[PDB]
Amino acid sequence: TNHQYAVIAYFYGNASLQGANATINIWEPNLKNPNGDFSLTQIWISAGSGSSLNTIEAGWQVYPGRTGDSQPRFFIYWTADGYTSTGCYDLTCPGFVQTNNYYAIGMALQPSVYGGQQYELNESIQRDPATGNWWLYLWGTVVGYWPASIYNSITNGADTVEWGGEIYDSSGTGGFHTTTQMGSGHFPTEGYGKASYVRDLQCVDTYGNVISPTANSFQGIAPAPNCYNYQFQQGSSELYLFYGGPGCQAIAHHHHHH
Ligand SMILES: *[C@@H]1O[C@H](CO)[C@@H](O[C@@H]2O[C@H](CO)[C@@H](O[C@@H]3O[C@H](CO[C@H]4O[C@H](CO)[C@@H](O)[C@H](O[C@H]5O[C@H](CO)[C@@H](O)[C@H](O)[C@@H]5O)[C@@H]4O)[C@@H](O)[C@H](O[C@H]4O[C@H](CO)[C@@H](O)[C@H](O)[C@@H]4O)[C@@H]3O)[C@H](O)[C@H]2NC(C)=O)[C@H](O)[C@H]1NC(C)=O
Ligand SMILES: *[C@@H]1O[C@H](CO)[C@@H](O)[C@H](O)[C@H]1NC(C)=O
Repeated sequence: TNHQYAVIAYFYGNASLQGANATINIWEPNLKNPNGDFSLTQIWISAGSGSSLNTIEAGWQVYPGRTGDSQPRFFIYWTADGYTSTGCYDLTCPGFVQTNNYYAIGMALQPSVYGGQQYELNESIQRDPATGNWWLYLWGTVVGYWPASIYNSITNGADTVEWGGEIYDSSGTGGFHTTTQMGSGHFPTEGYGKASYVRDLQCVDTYGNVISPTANSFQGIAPAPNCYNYQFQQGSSELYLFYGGPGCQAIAHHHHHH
């Protein structure tokens, strides 16, 4: 509730996926109500549904009320009961174990420039079959793992992987009437350098083989298309998911009855 999305989903059918990748374009989207709003782009690696839902989450987030500033920051999240009483951001609760401190969890990232310099958050996650732990690698460098000890439905692998943007509307319009930007703050039709994207839309099967689904095998979700949208774009070497938008204007208030 009060969350809005522009994401794609890969439903595998059974909880057997042994990992996934996400190369996420980094931006510093503006927030209409920064004291409560957030804007992020991430991967969701999951198994189950309802209270049995288990997540492995990683990406960037502009959340001033949590991080202290408007910079996009590397964040992680997990849940083992579909967000009722388990899971937390970064290392705020026992769950994720950091083994390599080369990268800081929560590190401020360099935002991309509109029509200019493009930056990328390359994150790779893979389950270790000998333990059930899910390891995180940022730009090839190991960070740590989500232990199998905190999970139930995802202990043997994931059934669903999702990528894309999400905003959190603290104004209570449901994400339907807030100029809190998603991605770059521009609609995906703008393309490279102007609209944000997610590439390396890959996941791993039980045999360690990378699955790179085509646009045909992904389910697009964007319940507020006037505010935030998604768009596949075939690049020279791989499929791109463009996503985001400027948000929507407030509901017209032209009454002036005395
Ligand atoms: C896109 O996503 C793919 C995901 O697969 C990325 O490529 C892979 O990245 C990971 C992480 O960097 C690499 O993992 C490492 O693999 C090595 C080698 O593993 C092989 O050899 C082992 C023996 O030396 C063997 O045990 C392994 O076999 C097991 O797993 C296979 C699954 O393929 C299964 O079939 C077998 O039955 C076995 O159970 C395997 O053949 C491994 O040694 C590394 O281990 C270190 O890290 C782990 C934690 O992650 C830790 O537990 C270990 O103790 C150790 O410290 C590690 O797992 C993988 O090799 C890459 N694959 C390829 C083909 O390159 C890719 O990088 C992503 N791209 C982007 C852009 O993000
Ligand atoms: C799980 O999914 C894989 C891939 O579709 C399939 O081959 C396998 O038979 C499924 N069933 C079981 C019991 O794992």
